[PDB]
Amino acid sequence: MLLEAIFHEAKGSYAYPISETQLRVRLRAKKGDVVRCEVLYADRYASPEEELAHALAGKAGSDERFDYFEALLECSTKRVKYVFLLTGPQGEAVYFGETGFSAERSKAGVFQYAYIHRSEVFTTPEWAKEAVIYQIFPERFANGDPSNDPPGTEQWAKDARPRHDSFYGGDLKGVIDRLPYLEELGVTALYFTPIFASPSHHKYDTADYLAIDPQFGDLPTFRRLVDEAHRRGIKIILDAVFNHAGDQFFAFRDVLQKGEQSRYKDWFFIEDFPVSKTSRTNYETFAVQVPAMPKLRTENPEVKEYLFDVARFWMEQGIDGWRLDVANEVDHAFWREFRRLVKSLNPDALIVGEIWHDASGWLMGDQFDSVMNYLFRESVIRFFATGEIHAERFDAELTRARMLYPEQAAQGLWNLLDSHDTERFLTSCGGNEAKFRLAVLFQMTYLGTPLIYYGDEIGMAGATDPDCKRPMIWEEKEQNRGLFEFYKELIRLRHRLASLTRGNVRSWHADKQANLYAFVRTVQDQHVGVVLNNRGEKQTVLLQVPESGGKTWLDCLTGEEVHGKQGQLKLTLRPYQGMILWNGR
Amino acid sequence: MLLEAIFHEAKGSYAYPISETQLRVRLRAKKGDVVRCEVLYADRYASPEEELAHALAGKAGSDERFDYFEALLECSTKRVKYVFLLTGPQGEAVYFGETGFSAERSKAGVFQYAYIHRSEVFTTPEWAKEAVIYQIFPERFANGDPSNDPPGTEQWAKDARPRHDSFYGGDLKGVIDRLPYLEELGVTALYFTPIFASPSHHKYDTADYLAIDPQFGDLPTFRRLVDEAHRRGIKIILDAVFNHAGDQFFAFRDVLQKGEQSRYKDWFFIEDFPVSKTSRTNYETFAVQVPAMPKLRTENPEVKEYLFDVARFWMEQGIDGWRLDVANEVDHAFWREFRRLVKSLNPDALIVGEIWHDASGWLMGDQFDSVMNYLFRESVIRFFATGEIHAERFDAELTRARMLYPEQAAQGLWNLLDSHDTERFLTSCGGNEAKFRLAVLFQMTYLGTPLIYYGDEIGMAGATDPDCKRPMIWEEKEQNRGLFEFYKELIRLRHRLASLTRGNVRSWHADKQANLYAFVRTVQDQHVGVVLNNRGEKQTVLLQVPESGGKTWLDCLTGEEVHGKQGQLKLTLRPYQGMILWNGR
Ligand SMILES: [Ca+2]
Ligand SMILES: [Ca+2]
Repeated sequence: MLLEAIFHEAKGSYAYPISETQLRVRLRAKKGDVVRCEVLYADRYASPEEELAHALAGKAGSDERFDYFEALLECSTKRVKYVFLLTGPQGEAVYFGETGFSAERSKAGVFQYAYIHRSEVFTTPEWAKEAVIYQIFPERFANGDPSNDPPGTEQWAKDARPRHDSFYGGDLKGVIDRLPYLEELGVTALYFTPIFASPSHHKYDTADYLAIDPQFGDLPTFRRLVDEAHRRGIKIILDAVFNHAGDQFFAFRDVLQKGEQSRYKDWFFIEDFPVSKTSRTNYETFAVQVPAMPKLRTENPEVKEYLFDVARFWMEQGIDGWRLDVANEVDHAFWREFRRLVKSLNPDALIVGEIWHDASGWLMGDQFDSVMNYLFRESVIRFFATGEIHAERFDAELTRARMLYPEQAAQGLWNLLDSHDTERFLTSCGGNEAKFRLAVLFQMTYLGTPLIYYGDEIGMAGATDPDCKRPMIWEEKEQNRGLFEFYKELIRLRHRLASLTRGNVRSWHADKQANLYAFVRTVQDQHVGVVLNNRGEKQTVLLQVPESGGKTWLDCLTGEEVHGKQGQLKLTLRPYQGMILWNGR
Repeated sequence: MLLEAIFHEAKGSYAYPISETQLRVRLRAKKGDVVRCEVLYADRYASPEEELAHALAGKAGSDERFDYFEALLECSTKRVKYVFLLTGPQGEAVYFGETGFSAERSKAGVFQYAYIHRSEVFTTPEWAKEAVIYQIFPERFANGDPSNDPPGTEQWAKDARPRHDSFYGGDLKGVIDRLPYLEELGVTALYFTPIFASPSHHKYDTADYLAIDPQFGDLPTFRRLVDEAHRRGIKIILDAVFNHAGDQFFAFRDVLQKGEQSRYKDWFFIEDFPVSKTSRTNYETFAVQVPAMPKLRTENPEVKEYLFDVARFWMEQGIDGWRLDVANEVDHAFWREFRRLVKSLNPDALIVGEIWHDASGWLMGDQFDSVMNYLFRESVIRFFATGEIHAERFDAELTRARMLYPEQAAQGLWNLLDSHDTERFLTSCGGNEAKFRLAVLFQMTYLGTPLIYYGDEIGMAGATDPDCKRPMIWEEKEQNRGLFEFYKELIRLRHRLASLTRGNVRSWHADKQANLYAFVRTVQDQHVGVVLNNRGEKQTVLLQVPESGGKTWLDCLTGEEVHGKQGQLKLTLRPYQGMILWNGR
């Protein structure tokens, strides 16, 4: 077979513990190029003469080019060596080891997992596992306190069309006054973009990390929100921008004054002195030449201790987690220590970085708990919105990413359909609710934490930034209640069905022609099949269904009881209709 | 080409900064599949309408199945986003990026390397970059103080055939007296095995990590050795065990004598009581059924602190490095923190662990500086000793292991030929000095830190443990001064030719027939073509040498002056003769 395509590494996303005594091993190989992959393992210090323990690695799923096999090494010694046995199509065999490939087991070698220390087991907040985050763009959510509105605030209307310099008054107070709504919907957590003291409209150039920006509120009001939120079963998540600071930050303001005389010169990245200039800057900033944003030297202990203090403060205020802004741009050590600090104060405080590329490095279990799933979104966009890729590609894209990181991460990844940095998904769907809906039914049933962008629940609309930041629609006569209900129910099902939150995924059906995709969520003896007919015509399809997994499901959405007849299950989906079948166990 | 063979990642040994503004990148492929590999890159925040820089990745080498390309990226902004351009035999142009492979650059996405932090540039001590260690098993090296000689010691004779529990009285005072010997040899640091107070013949079950064993010496005696060695250009590298303790350790005692009533019960891995018995373990130990070695719970903040205290002390005595056994069976967080500590007391403290399998997760730069290059020994122990493998294979086994880690790690790897655990290399050669020499020659010109086992520099032969620990031959008469002066001259050269210590490695010639392997060490403009003639015959091979690298070389071993013609170099080598050609630059 093709051995230069087979891959595995006794670490990272291919080898990791799930329990102190259980190791997860994965193997990659060319699609179809392999048919049977078994794992022969035994304690590292065991006699070579002894018999190795066998382990079967099922095909966890495949993508555009690879097949993925996954097993589960049961280890009592907490230490284990293991070699693969790969059987191909024609029936040929080969051993895969650290040493290399060989027909003989000996010359194959053997991979090794040093030791499984409980402290290196990827562990995340249990609640986070089954939760629904809701992104709040404060400025445009709800204006509850007029007295704190910035000068020149445009009236709050539905037919308003926002501009980079527009303002509507959105503030914390408002968030509270609306909690009942947020609760009704079922969100269990709120994600707040930057709400710290800042002079700009974007508030990404922090001025005071220890104070809530005026237009939004104050410590008293925040504490209140937190509590009023907490009692209503909603958690708070604050956006931390530790990478760069604002050109007003006390520490940076001094540098701009005392120059090299300030005990803060090495808190930032400066070169040619003195420190100032028009549109030119001798100090490093966020992105390319952004004066109002001096990169913070998170490597310097001082610069670390401050940020950490900032964490402590707000930690005490009662928040439930952090959303790292531009995290991949800050030394890993900072992050490693940040987690530790955050976790000692609150073991359930979630930590979510924002990287726009293979986040594997921060997702080993010692840094962040998860990252925004830009990939999930892209796949979503091109499959339900633009129709650029067909169900087969959609399956591959989805499958490739799942394998990218350890399950622990995989399962926590924040799946958004959009953001303040992108156009509304409805708009992406060219105004077609049907598509929109199906997309939601998928986000709401797929692997990974659901993130709803404020508005989308009642069908708001809008082009790219800042058109995606229109003010929240509050008039019932002007809201999409039918949608709101659709969400409510999906959100509920996600709580009633455990498979959907704590279950794995495995592709069920894919048709590039019919353009229909289906996956299954499995946990213990349960089971939940999701069928999606991504088309504008009525279609019927036959899906493989062995009695071992049951022969009668229930469309949790319509109540229709579908019955299976000899491994097959006939299904007739309406345009852009989605089915959520529950086996019963 | 087989795209499922190509592999790369923006981390580990495939993406790492050699400096704060330079990112080394490595690409893997099927041997032969790729012919040309170029890297297109620009700042992470660069504009798409902007131009892309270029970097020609040259075939850094090639093992049994893969081809490895390498390219150094110059990033001033410290933010790089790149994409590969591969080209196969048929000139097919395919780009490789984070998204995947495509004949369209854009459609191929692009790899990204977040940010280059100076604190994350694998940094090792300068002195270690060109040192030559000398393993000392204090028991059988020099007995300078008989006042410590344990009752039952034997006679120091050339014919002494040690036994599994023999005694020779060797101690530290002997290491001091005999220093003029080492200095002469040319060594630059000594590596001792466990020398901490312990009740055993191997002392791997430490009793007091705070004092020398009674039979070896004491604090005063130790210091004296340190200062004396230091004023001779020799450094001290102690071997400490932090994975487990001895059964007599002050803490474990309390436990084996106060069940769960022990204020140290969480300092070990205990399942139940009674605490112990012969042939019974109620606690975890190194390997299986080894009561003497009770694993330490390095995860415990207290157990960690103590070990650190042990470090601190011995580091204040003036040591310069640590050699850690079973380093892989102790959590990362420990090592990360241990490195940070040590480095704060002495920026030039070397930290080397012992891992008998891929050690990448420990050689990222935040933990160990290097490991014992066991891959090297095996490849050497078969090419010059037994002859199980031919030159081609050799070349491969090297080129492979080499690529395991980043360049800063591969470069400090301790290349041993034998050790206190194996048989002496001469004995692996069946007493054949001819072969041995070449080996030494290679081991002394190849990439990585040369480690010399006590005695092997004068011929000292011997079978596997405990026959590898024969009493050091001190009677000049009964010594192979011929080898001694051979070793010495080699050391001198490696200290004169930058390339040999701080240079990269690339194969020059590898012929399965003649069985002649020749490699080249390089730095800036210097070159050291080393040619190895591994055959009992006087073979003559041709070497490809473009007039760019030079036209005239010099064999530093003999002084002969060879010349290249029209990009061709004819050399006549003798049976097992080593040549070290310097391009005179
Ligand atoms: Ca307001
Ligand atoms: Ca003695």
